[PDB]
Amino acid sequence: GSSGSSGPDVRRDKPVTGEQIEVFANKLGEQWKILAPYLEMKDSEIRQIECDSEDMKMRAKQLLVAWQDQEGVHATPENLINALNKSGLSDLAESLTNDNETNSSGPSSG
Repeated sequence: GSSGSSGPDVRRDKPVTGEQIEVFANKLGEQWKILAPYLEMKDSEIRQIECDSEDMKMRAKQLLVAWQDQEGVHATPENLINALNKSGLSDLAESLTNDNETNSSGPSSG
């Protein structure tokens, strides 16, 4: 194939969108219940989402959505990541943030 991957270089600048949400959800998984108490949601909601959808992915999405429709344009990934951290979801944070594994570029040192 090939390794190109087009697109601009922007991060933690705009509020997550359906494009990211869906993605996030998958990442979230069952952690939607760990980010719920960290997203400043309502207990009822948690109980709702759970009912709304049985699957985890869905439940996660539903949350992200509500969390997205909650904060509004303030629904950024960096803000979510921050929570993930304290939420002890370093995985997600690291995932979203996605800095690198071993080598990325490192433009000289100094």
